[PDB]
Amino acid sequence: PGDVAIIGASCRFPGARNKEQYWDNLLHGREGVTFYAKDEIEVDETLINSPAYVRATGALDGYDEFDPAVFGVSDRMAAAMTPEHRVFLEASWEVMEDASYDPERVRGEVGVYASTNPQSAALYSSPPDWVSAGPEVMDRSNAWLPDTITSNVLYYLGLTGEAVTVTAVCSGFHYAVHLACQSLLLGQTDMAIAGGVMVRLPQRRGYLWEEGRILSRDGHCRPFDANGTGSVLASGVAVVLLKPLPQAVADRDHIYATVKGTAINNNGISAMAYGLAQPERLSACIAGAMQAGDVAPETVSMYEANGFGMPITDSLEVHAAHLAFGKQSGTCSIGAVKGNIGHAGVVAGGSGAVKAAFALYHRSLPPTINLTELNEEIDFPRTPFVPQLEPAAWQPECGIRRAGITALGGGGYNAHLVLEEPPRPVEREPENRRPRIVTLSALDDAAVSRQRAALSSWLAEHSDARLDDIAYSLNLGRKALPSRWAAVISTRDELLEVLSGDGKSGRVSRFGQERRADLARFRRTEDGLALGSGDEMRDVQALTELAAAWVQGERVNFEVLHADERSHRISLPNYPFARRRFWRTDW
Amino acid sequence: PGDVAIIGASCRFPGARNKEQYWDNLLHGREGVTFYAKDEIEVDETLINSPAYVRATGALDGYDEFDPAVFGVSDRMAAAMTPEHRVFLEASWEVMEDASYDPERVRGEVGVYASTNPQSAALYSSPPDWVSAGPEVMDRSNAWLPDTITSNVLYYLGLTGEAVTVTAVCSGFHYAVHLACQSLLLGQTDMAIAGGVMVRLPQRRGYLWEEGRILSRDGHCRPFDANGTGSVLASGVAVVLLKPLPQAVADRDHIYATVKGTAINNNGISAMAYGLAQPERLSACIAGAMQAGDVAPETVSMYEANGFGMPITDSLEVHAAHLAFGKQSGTCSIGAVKGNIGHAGVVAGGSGAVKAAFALYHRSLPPTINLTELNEEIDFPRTPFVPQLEPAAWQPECGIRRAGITALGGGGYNAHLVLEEPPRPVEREPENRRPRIVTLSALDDAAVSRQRAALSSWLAEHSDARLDDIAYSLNLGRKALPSRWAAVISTRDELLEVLSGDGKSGRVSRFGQERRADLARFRRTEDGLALGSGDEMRDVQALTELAAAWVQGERVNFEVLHADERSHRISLPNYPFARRRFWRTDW
Ligand SMILES: [K+]
Ligand SMILES: [K+]
Repeated sequence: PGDVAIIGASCRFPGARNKEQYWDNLLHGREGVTFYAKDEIEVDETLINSPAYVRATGALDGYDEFDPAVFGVSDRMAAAMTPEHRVFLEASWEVMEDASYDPERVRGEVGVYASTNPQSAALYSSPPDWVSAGPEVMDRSNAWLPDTITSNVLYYLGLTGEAVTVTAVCSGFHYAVHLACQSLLLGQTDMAIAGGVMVRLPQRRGYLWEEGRILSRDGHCRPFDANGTGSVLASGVAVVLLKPLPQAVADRDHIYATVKGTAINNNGISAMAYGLAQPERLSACIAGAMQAGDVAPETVSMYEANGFGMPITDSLEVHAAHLAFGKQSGTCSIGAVKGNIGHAGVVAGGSGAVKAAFALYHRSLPPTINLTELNEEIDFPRTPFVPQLEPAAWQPECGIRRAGITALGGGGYNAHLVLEEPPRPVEREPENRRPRIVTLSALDDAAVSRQRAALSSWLAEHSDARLDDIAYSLNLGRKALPSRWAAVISTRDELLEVLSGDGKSGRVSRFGQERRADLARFRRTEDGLALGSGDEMRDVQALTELAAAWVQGERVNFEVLHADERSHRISLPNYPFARRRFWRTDW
Repeated sequence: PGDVAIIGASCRFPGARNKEQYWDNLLHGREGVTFYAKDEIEVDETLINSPAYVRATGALDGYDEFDPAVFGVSDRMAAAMTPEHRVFLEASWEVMEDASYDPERVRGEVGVYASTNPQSAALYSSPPDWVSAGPEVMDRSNAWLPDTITSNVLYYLGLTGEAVTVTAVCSGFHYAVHLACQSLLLGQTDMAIAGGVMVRLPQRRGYLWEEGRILSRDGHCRPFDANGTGSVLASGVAVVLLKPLPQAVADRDHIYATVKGTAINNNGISAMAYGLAQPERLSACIAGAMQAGDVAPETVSMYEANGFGMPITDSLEVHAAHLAFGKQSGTCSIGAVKGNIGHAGVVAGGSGAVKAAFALYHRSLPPTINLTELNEEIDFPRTPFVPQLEPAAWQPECGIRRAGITALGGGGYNAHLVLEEPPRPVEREPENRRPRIVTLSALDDAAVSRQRAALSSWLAEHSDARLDDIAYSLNLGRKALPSRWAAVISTRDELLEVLSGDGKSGRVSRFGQERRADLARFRRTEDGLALGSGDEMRDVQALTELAAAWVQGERVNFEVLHADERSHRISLPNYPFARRRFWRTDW
């Protein structure tokens, strides 16, 4: 094998609070940069009136919001945690939900590899003082140190494995995915959480334009444009769940795309100015990634570029990509997502990787925006690359869909990873009509009601989703939380009816109001309560009593319920986090 | 009836390390602003390449230099003290020396009134933490708090009295002089140290030009000029020693000028933009100061203005002064010293007051520089004021020389003080030719040699200085320090010869090496050793043994040595401070 599957994803970007909102924005060519009036910016009093100050930024909505009760975190600790700690932790929870894996029931080793910006931690609060070694000191250290961005995931999700934090400037996301795959291919872990986080402080802030530098003169990012003047600074987060491809296919996971190869290197002594791609070192990086995945440049029909929007930086990157593709490669779609959202720093490579992964999944090519006058110096007809001006269906003459994503940063950091479309979906056996248990749990009743509203809305969106996959994913892919709700249904239409309204019109809901469940009916197993016979697991009354016992707070062995069928994990709505704002008051 | 004499002065400004250098620069119309290359500024990385950044400032040479051993300060404490603490402490030492008063032997109550910029301390180091009450905590507080800028002077100079620190933005010097004079007129103190200190941090730094604001566009300050765009930021220190006029004449002090009146008020609800003078409030301040000293505007022939260099602010200030002078005032010379050095913040009013005092003392009017096109909007021929374009002798038709100095600041702070030339000198009796004792002491032997070189150089410049004044000032105006030197001479030429070379060619020096002084020859007084008879005080051998006893470290009553003659205190060189560099290393 040596291929790594992306079985779950979670991200937040300017103008997008989730991946579905992110993909919909890329499809319609929307811009997520925010423009402010002078009074809306409450910092930079010395610069706000300068003619060179641009009141534009890529804002991250809810950078200060967190739901500590879901993770078991105290309010004091939530304020002590840097925004990058909270945002990445909340995204790791969501990436596990998107893959339908309950961390409490994960039997293998999970690695957490993430990249973070230490400049953000240094601006949020003063660092820990290690003059004493009390427990409150350890709490303050775990809230501030970049080293514990990955450790806190292992602790607060209940996972066991290894945690590694890397700091790689603007290539952070790729370096995390690169290192995560080494862990998987060497067999040290079974699946891996990999990603990056960037929260710029102060958040609501502009920047200062200087002639010839990477920052834009008008606040617009125009990649590959002749009139491009640079990019905008942005914040975001992107996390993916990684798993070896043969194991992901065997376990009937939900696969967005596969990672064929990754490669990293540094410009070293052959250094450039910031944003300038050195042709020899970057091309060696791109070629090494394709060599690692055994993909030929003829087969890559999408190239997601770094693309600041500077004529000189775009020319050096397209030339470096040209050296790696060769002459005989053919034609390839080129684009830069920074035109949509700006430069997201640590996670800038993640926005491009997430764009490429979803492009392979939906077999669609999103456009590159703010492109009106093509850069004549890049001479695109003499290169394999064609700027994606319009959205288009992805139907390559090659026969296979493969994409390459590049991340450039300061300090000479280079990185490139090559993705392939997921395996073709297998032929499914016809769905058996039988009563099934569906479950929803959160911390309080209001959050469960939001889960019911989100699921009924989701059912309208995805009319081709099978009912046996929904129940398998909800029952085996979500953590059992205190406030619980369940129903016993046989069709998709019955599911929509029980979810509607207050949710109490269902068979299980009326059972819980009348009497408590009789536990002598069930057999206790190592994983919880189970039904006494195989014939019992197809009786509506037996399934109804078991679900009510679960709603009452008992632990149920959901594995033995789905042992007879080979269902698939699917992507369902995430937890509806109640987002209170947390910010430190003492420096 | 309430006149206060300026009997000592000390200052440092851009381009001047002492008051003699400052007056000489004003006389020749020199500019003390410094211009830097981009690489010479090691701060403001984000602004250094902006087209609006002006690499100009009024630097204070040696802002980080200090000689803590002379004050009894430890090296640890010298690094803990803010630069404003050290600069003001060193200037207070110099101002007592300039007036020829030894703080150990001052019999009265001395008040120390100063103004400081608390923003500098907040940038130099983190503030003290009061979680405990140990002596090391108190040392850190005394090193950081602005309240102890004045207290440390009382403690380290050996004075007893009262200390008051005020913070009055750009009117700081005037408010200190105002409060000092109230202390004297109410009899709370016998003499007062008054001044201010301004050390801008970071020191070597430019500024950002913004159109229509107070900062200059080219780095030059052009007061009353039609093409003026503002001023430059400057650092400095200015301290004066104040004493009631009748007492200063009775003690034969050296009087630069006298303070006739002072007045303060605030713009209040009648507020303006920064630097803009409200005519009604500022004129009331100017008129109130002249009313306090019982001086009529017809008698004021010099007006030292605030003078930023902006056409609108210069026009409003000249209008306010016109309202206070009336129509029948006559003619008056107007100038603004900010053209020479820039805006010195807390001590900005000090630069003008010191310029006016030396103008009154030397009977000269220094020019206003950078003035090529007069502001037609002010209409100077229709006002009593005439811009002093060239240096000129001060011979007013009024008959008396009086000056008014105005200080404007942010927050609406206004201040104005009126000075008069010193009293006419009395007729001196011819100098008796007799042997006299002259003394020099410092902290180490190398500093004493610098004192001898400084004293011999001074003798060439001031050939009209009487020897009985020189000995009286050296013997009664300097602190007795461990490394000592003395000589017994009768003429100025004998003084020049013994000071020359290694300084060991005198009878006192040859006496100390051969034999020790026999103290039984002398009589003990409450203030030290004295000679047994009046006839002995004219014997060379008796005076030589007494001087040698002092060099060996004994305490000598110098009051009784000069009791028979009425000598005068004169201005002699200051201590040659060995200036080691001190800066904090931990925030
Ligand atoms: K008043
Ligand atoms: K005796």
